[PDB]
Amino acid sequence: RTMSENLRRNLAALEAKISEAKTKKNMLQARAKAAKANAELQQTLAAAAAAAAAAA
Amino acid sequence: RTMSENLRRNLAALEAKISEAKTKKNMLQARAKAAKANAELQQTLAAAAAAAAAAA
Repeated sequence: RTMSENLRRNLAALEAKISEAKTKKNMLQARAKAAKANAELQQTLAAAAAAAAAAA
Repeated sequence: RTMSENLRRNLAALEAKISEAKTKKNMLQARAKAAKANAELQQTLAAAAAAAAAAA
């Protein structure tokens, strides 16, 4: 019964760090999607506008 | 939120130089139309009047 207290805390501590990893996963996946869009939009707009305007 | 201030200024600065280019476009197109008419009128009138008058 002293081992089952230890196991019940270890089981709760394991799911607590699995739970933490899952929230971190979503925030990291979001930043990567946002950063991919920021780079494409900024570079595409700046390059296309400047090149077309100068040539014309 | 510091990136969205930067993007909101860059978006306003882009449309400001597109706006400037559009006003310049109209003034340049006008001068080219005027210059084409000035040349044709001056040369046509001077040449036709002098040649016909001298021959007659």
